[PDB]
Amino acid sequence: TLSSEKKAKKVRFYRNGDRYFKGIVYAISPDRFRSFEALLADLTRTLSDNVNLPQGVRTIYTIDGLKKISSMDQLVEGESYVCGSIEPFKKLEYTKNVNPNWSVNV
Repeated sequence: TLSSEKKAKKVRFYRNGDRYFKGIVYAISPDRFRSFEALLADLTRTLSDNVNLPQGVRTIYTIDGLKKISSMDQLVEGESYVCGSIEPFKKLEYTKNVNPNWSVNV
């Protein structure tokens, strides 16, 4: 630590079309991910594999699939988002049975 996790914005990212992966928590702050393109690049590093988002993360959706994120301030503390690549948004119950404590005790 150089800064507290309690002061960082924690959000959870899922993979479009992937029902079984239950997401990854990212801490976003003035010292962490300072740019949108650094966030997308890291999401590719962590989430993109040979069968999941293989071309790379291109899009971040709200959990309903109805909005594509364009700025970091649209990411809301404790909310969940879905990373997409080439296939359109797939509506799954991504957050089902995922306990919210990842956003509380950090």
